Amino acid sequence: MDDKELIEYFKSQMKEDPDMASAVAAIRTLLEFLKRDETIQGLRANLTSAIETLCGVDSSVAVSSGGELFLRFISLSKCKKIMIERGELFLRRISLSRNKIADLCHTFIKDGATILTHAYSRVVLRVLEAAVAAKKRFSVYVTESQPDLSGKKMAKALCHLNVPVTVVLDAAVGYIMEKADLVIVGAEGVVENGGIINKIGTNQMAVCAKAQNKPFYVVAESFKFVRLFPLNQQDVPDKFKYDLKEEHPWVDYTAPSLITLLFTDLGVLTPSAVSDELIKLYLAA
Amino acid sequence: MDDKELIEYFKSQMKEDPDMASAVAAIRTLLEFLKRDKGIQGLRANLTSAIETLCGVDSSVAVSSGGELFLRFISLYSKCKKIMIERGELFLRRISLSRNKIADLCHTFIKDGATILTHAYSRVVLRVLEAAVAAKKRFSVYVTESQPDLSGKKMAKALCHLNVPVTVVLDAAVGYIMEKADLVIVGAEGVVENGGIINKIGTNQMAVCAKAQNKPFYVVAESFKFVRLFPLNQQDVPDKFKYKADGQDLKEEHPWVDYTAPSLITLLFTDLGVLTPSAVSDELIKLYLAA
Amino acid sequence: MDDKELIEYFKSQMKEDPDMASAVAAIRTLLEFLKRDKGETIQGLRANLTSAIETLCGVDSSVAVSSGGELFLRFISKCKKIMIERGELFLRRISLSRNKIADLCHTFIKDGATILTHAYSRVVLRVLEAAVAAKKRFSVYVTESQPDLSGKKMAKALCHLNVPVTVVLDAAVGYIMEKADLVIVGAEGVVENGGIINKIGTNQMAVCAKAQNKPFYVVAESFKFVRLFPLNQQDVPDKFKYKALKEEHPWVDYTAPSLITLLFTDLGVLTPSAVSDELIKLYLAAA
Repeated sequence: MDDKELIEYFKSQMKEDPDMASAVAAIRTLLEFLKRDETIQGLRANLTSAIETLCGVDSSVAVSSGGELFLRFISLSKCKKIMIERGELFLRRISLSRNKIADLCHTFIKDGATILTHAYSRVVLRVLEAAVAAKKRFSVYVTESQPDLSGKKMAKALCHLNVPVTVVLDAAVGYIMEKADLVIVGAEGVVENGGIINKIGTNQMAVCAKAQNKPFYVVAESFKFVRLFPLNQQDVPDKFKYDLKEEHPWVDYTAPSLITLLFTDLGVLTPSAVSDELIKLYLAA
Repeated sequence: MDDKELIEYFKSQMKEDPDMASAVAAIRTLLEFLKRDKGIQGLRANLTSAIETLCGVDSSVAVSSGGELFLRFISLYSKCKKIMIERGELFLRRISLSRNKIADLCHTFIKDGATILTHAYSRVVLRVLEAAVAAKKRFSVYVTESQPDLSGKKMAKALCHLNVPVTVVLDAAVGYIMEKADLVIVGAEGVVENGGIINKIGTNQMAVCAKAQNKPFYVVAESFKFVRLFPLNQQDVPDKFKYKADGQDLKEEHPWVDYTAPSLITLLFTDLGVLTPSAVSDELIKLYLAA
Repeated sequence: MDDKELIEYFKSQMKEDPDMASAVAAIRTLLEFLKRDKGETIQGLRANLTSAIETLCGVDSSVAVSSGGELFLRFISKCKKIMIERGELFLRRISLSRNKIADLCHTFIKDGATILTHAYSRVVLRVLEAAVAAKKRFSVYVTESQPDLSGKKMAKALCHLNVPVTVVLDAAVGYIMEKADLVIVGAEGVVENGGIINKIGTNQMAVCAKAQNKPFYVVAESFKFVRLFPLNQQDVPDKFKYKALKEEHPWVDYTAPSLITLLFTDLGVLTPSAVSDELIKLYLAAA
């Protein structure tokens, strides 16, 4: 398969189903590139990793970690295209994650609570969507999240579920914090120490949450567990972030000390237990 | 002089000189109003009062604190002999000194090669940083663009036109950027009795992130901004100061200012001296009583 | 429990014990009223009808009754509520206040010191008791303190601890000042700026001590910390005063922080300017 097509196939997977997580449309586009493509067994384990970076035309870690997890799962006679049935098993397996999570933390969303989130998140949406359809009564505050204003999009979405929701400037988090009971957020990437890479602004929320001792919860699919051990902002590779100057990073890092619990499709986790989980995950035969 | 006149005179003062503190512009037009007022002593009082609040049509704490302090300092045949105007001009002459006293006091704390972080546009911080280039100090700035009026951007150009390196960052990247800073220098719309401050929404966030990384948080502010409020939380800042300033789905949240408690501030640089938050209550009494 | 009961209950708390502070007697009554409020139902109405009673108790102009009362309702965030657990925890702690202050302060009464105090103060009394129990030797001068003469009552109480004491006219304060080593005074309330509202005659005693470099010490409980910031006498609510050929009779005056050296509290020794930080912590207790 071709690169420009590799991209067109990838972008179209997301246009046809907005519901779909970047990473899933990507590990999915590989499954298509694999079928549609043979010669040098090397070109196999090559071209695919020679294209996971190509559709690295996203800049997100989810895509990179989702992809590495995929290529690794479909491993171990040119009929070794058992890989394709492995890939479909892996794609079938990760399409149950959101739901696993949306109900793995129904108990943490308490009736009469005021929830604060940042930007848009397909996973928090399901979590909350699961909460309203379970008759839980709650309110929500969400930052507008510059520059795409995806938090506004998130607000319209919560409105359609008839959930009371207020939009606030990113600069108002410190101010509105005292009004919330807890913070729930998504993750573009769960890092090796349990910290997370997420839409720029997540870090600040976490700090204002800790300062007022509001639990800060995180919900993310296990395919977002990435092989990285950052200790500060600078540690995050620019690949993922992007005299008068301007700096427009897209994601920042939130140390594990600022996280209460991670709700994953592998269960509830304390940030410190994440590393053992990654290796337990790989040791999946 | 009637309301329409006041307002136009007040806005003129600000268009005349954009670097003039909003409060300074205000006491100036109060002084002009007091000069024209053709109305006994009692009248003059509620007259120069039922207009100060009219000037309140700039929901800034400073305009309020400045006016109050002015009426206080100015207050006391007898009629005409009103030595009020004289005191008025004297008061006006001292508060116009303040900004420079702060510049001198503060720049002293900017270590050479330091990266300073700021929020929005602040005239006094601008003067503090000029006092810094003058002291031959080399530094670099990071400033939030500050929604919704993007006043941070305007701050960046001012600095660019002074030749100091300046980088603009999204309000959402303060926690992210904190790492690269040595200290935070922010102005204030008002200084409350407990030492805390009322300022451009976004300020609190910066101070909380600053404290978490043990970065000194400095405030630079003229004393006519000392206001008589003792907030315990955000809900304690009167609404007339946070709204109209400069169904199910609600953007119902557009506060213009926020509150930063005394425990998040390291030092306040004032014309009255370098004060720690606790020391503010004694200076605020001395200020308001001095007369 | 209804209004009749409250006022009766509150009054019989102090009845069964005159040595009790008004705010403590008032706080205990909110605790009973709370308990005897099962007739209520929503966690909201308990907290609501509970505010209705503070006012009722407000029938005791005392500042501490307001602040103690407010602080009480604050330390408490279905039909089944653990608020009472907090209300008793709260009562349990303000009951240690007076004593923490006595063993915190007595240590500062040097041997042979002559102390000057004003009118009657339960806290100042506990303090001196701790000093004679500590085997310290001092003497006291106390203003008779018009119009109720509580100073004379204070004097007799002290005489019964065998502490040498002399009663003097409220007008003889500036006169007697030169023979005092320090001044100790209680407080009806502690204001946001570290200043204090107390029995009329306190202000001038402070100004006088100031002019002779005599240290001036306030000893008071934390439930007396109140949300006020007065710049002069007029700024003191009349609810607490009773005032500003006529006569004036304010029952309390205001003493500025510039006139106080140290405040001895259950939160520790404080300078007036540090009161604002402690008042904040104190009011945002629950967090």
